Amino acid sequence: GAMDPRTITMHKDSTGHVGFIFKNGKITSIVKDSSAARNGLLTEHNICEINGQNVIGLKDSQIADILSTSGTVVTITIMPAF
Ligand SMILES: [Cl-]
Repeated sequence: GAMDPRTITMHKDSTGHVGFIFKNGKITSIVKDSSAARNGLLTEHNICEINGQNVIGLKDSQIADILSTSGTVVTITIMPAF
């Protein structure tokens, strides 16, 4: 149902970005026309896995560094959170 996970595969743009903001593991904004926008990354969902790597229990700075250092393809598993 509503709590099935979603896998969102994005491609960094020419500036190195997939197009989102997050805080405390939770997506908070999507950049217009970005890969995040076009592949359905959602706010009010938490980041669980990036490129197959479990990121549950990691700090935002750790998530950030995984995102920045990734190759162009960035795949995120997201779940609703409360
Ligand atoms: Cl449901």
